[PDB]
Amino acid sequence: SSVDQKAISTIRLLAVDAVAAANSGHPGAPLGLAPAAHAVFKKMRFNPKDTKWINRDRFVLSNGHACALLYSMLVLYGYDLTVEDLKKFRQLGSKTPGHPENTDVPGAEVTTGPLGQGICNGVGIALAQAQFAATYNKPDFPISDSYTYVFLGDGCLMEGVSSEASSLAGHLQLGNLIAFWDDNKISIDGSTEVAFTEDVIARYKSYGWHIVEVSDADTDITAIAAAIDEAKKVTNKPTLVRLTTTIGFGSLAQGTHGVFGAPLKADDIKQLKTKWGFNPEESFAVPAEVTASYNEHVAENQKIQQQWNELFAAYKQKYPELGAELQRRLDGKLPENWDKALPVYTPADAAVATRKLSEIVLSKIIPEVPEIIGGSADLTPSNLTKAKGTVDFQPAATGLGDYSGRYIRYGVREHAMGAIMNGIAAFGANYKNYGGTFLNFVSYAAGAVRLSALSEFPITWVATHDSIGLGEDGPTHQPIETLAHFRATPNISVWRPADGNETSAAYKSAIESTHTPHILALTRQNLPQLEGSSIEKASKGGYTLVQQDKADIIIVATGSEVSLAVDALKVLEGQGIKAGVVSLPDQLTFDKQSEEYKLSVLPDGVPILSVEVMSTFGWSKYSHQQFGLNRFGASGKAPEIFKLFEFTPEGVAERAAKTVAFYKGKDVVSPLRSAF
Amino acid sequence: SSVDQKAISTIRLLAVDAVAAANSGHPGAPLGLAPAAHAVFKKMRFNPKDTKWINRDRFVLSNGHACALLYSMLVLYGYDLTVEDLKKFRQLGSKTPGHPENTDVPGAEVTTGPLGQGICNGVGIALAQAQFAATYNKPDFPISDSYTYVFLGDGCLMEGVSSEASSLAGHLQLGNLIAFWDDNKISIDGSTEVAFTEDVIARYKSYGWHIVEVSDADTDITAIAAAIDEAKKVTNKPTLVRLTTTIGFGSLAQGTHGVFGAPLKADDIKQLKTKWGFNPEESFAVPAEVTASYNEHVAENQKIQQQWNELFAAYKQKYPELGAELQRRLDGKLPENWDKALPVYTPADAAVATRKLSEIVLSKIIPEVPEIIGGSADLTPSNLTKAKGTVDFQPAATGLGDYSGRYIRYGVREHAMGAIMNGIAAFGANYKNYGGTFLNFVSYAAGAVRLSALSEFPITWVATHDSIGLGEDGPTHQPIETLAHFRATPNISVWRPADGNETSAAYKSAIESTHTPHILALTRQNLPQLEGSSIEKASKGGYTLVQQDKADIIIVATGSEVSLAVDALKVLEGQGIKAGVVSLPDQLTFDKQSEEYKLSVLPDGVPILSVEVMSTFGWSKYSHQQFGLNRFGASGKAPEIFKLFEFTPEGVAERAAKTVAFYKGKDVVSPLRSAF
Repeated sequence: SSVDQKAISTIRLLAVDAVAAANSGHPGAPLGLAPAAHAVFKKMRFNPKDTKWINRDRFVLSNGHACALLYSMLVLYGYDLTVEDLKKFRQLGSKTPGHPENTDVPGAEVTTGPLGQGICNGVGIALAQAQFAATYNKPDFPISDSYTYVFLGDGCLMEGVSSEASSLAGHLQLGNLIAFWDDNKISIDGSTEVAFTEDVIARYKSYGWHIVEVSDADTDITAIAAAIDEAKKVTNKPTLVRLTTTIGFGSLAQGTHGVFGAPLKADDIKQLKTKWGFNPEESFAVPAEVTASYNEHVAENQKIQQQWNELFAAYKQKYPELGAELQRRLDGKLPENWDKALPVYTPADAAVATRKLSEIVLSKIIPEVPEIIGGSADLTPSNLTKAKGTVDFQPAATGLGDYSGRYIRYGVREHAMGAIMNGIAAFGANYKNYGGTFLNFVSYAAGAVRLSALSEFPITWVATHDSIGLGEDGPTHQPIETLAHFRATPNISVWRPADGNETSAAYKSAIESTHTPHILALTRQNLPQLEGSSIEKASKGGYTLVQQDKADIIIVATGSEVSLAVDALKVLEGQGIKAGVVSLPDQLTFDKQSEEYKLSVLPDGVPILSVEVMSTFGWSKYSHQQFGLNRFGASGKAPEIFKLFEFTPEGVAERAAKTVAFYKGKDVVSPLRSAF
Repeated sequence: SSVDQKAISTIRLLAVDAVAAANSGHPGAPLGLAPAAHAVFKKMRFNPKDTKWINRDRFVLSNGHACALLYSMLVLYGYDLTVEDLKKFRQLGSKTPGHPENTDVPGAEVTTGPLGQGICNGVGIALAQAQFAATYNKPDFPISDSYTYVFLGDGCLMEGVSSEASSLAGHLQLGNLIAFWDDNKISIDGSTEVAFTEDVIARYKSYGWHIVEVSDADTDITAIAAAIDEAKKVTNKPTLVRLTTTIGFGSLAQGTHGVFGAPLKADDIKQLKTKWGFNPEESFAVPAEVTASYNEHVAENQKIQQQWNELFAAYKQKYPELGAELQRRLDGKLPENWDKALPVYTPADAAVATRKLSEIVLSKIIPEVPEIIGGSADLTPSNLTKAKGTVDFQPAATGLGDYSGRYIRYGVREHAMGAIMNGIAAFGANYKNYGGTFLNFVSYAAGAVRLSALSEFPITWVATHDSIGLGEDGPTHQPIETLAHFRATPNISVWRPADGNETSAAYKSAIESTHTPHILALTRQNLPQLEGSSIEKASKGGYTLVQQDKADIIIVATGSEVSLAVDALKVLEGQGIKAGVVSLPDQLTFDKQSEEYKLSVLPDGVPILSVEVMSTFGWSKYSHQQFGLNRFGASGKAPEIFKLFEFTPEGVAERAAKTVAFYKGKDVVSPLRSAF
């Protein structure tokens, strides 16, 4: 009744006033979605004073431009966000950025705005919840029973990533996912009649979703609440709730593209306030009756969490081992000495492709670290499959797996895999999750990968077939630019291990990570075990593999090119040139080491040549001269392609000799030195 | 009857024998799709001796791994591809690469393999055909009436890019598009029951496609032909033909994932040959009766082209101006002196954002160059809209445009826009087409962008809001890595114009291009017109803006940072430091200039500092020290963000002074010098 209507008006006007203060941002969807936001938050279980309660319901604003709405909800419910923060919407350094960021905004589960991402993140939160519940729940112990609520608009529904994730979520029968479509006939691009005339509901039925339609979502909060109740009864399908709204509801300019993405006029804001019973002379008003009503819901939710804490204590008594495991995960700690399961190799061991070494690592650590789950997309089972002793993550109704399973069959859906991985990480409970594909097609998921970095999520791409070393599939499949792209993105560890020990170091980093996504670039072709490699040294990101105190040159290399550098060293010896070799399996980890450590690897006074069979971009950080591949590849047997491009011991040696000659009579300082 | 069955067996066995010779590749889909390929090619109009006939039907193999099938068709029809080339499938340097490449394979319209791309390319070929026909056809002059036939598999149907393009193609009522789904219950990832249980047909109906189902596509070529006839009657919908096939049909391992992507066993190939009436001891057999039957179809198609040539001659007589325009386009030539329409500016003109300058260029050149069409995705109309005097490309039935229109409303579909642009370019007829979005979300289309480069297509991204200069939308929207990514990709011109004259040079390059895709990185914020800029100098990619014969330092910059460098020069003068300024609007164009020209811009004997407000990757090609932004951005007013990161005249000057001091007493040679 009346306090609910007052709350809705309060939300609407807080959002409009925030946009007005910034003179920037998006008032239309906040106005249109305030009734639904009020109704959904009243059904959600959450604690503003404990944003990490593991059995909270999660909310995701996929239409992230509408974040003045989210911030208004968080303020009204007493999260660590205030009206003073709302006044600083879109202002440098504020807690209310123009699109919501999980690192900066209390109560933002994920970073959204780039369209399509949030709904996929919601799929991942729901996937994680189902896996977590299957792992821990017991009779009389509903440790995990929470829902995932997502708001999304027409823009998200046009982005292909959301189609991928929605097809998969329907297949996975994710009944605790409840998404709400803001059916307002507008996107950033304009009216939907211009480019978006598909039958959305028919499409979602084709994916196996349940549908509820709310024809008057501008006012009918009773029907929105009833739609949630209906969705909760359908336990084997995700639900799409069609919210037919007027964008900018209440504005003089309601129902037009003009209210999508620009501040309202001042006189429009005045008439909004007067017709909803607010003072047109006042901004950022919060009626105390609204606060009281919201506080009551918080207090009830806090009593639910208090009871959950007692359930968890009783669970530890009845299921001591599972309880201790759950506690450890909620504390953010891996199993003690888990890394003793990492395989270790010697130079007497056989050559192995780093793809195969990686799969061996996973097979050893998955049984020991329950919070590891993962999967693959656009990749044959022979290139990655589940660890022996596990099953696929599937609804049991299919007969193909169980929600307790550990390996996700993403289908040919790289981009959704990337965004779903972000949602699994966002769930919490120490999930360390991975996704396998070919390195060249990690690029299909760039939108999500960048968000892994910005969101500080410890996700891992298992990215095989890293180079021309894959051979016959040819230039359509062979990375050139890919490592440069991701190394140039802030906060991405890009491991390119050369051998067995380096591959174990790469996984130690990826699994221990709490704030940095990892990409592991792995080979189709076999590589030798290196003399001088170890987990310890490779864990520094870069290390001296072959030390030469009288070096004429140092060759720095990664991955498959480290063995090439070692072979080139022998050719150079016959030419009277003494070389050292540095292996640089992760540039980010190396960069984070001390200046003195880094200089011990890349000293002053000696020319340094890099060797890596893809783009030379970035390599001047570490080298004076760069031997790389800055053209597309070729379709043939891999050794013949390496020969064609002179990535041979003799070709490296020739360039090393030319490098020595180029610096004769010159003073050479480490590439690590800088003017500023 | 019998020759048709023999042809199908011939196709199947050529494909299997090609895979066998390579001991690599994909026999399953060629076996399953040979009946459909035979039926479709028999309905297609094409000339193996003139692959560029503008009224040919086009074929696209979206499931590009199946290319042994395509190559077999091209060989049998007498394209410039032989059995000897088939024997060299997947061999270094051959005309039969492991995935088809338009640059290397006669009769390959586009480069496919990366899943989802080809169907989107087909949408673009069909879009171009509709626009072309609307522009040129007249009563009794069907200059353009061709169809676009696409084969695609389950993998393509899972990739989100194909959903985007299929939604849009349905909206656009593209009745000359006929796609065929290889419904074989397999993808690269395994059986479709595992991850792909959606109702594909219901989804395609929701997009507005027509459906024809062929339940026995292993044998029923009569029904496949009838499906094509049915599709041609439905002139206002694209058609999806469901081909229910057995992957690997005929193999001992038919209907299993094992035949998807590995060579068959030798004994399996023997039994295939014997049961189809071939000699199991023989490989690469081509029965002369098959050749005769295919030659008859070629001869009929050549008579159709001969009549088309006479129609075109009669068209030139009746419609002299349109006929001459069409001839010019088919000759690959732009209008004479078209570039006189490019806007020119002086330093007395007002400051303008390069986004606005770009839109002004388009508004002036679109009316003068009929082969320019383009559109936008995920971008408000205020940031890009159609040129004044044109209409949107829409089916007239909608009332929202016409097929003669010039501006495509792609919706929020960046990746499909990128792949559709490739298809428009592939159509030919000198189409110079563009697609607008925010630079940060060009990354959503990386799969297609890379293929623009590999395919050598002259497409153009109009990529606004290039940096932290966009301000309040914040780090989710602000590029950091994006230019480095695309500059590191072979064959991409990445223009970052600083002012009006540079923006005109960028368009001169983009429109004149025949083999190189362009990305134009453009500003939200206003920039001054520069003293020293011109179309002539900027057309060199890099040029000396401010020459200083006694320079202590040269500052090289792009885009918004050129004006910053000029302001820093004045600060430095007060510190007793003399600087020159270089503007580097396109690194690729610059790299292609003569060594002497490049050294005149970046000489020996002077320290060089780069300034660009994003990643420093690549910049060591042109500079000794680099001032960039290697962290994510911020949400606030843009000038405050620049100040925060010290991209100010004083901050640049400080780093320039430190650079001068760092090189005191050192011998400095141009960054352009190399040891090899």
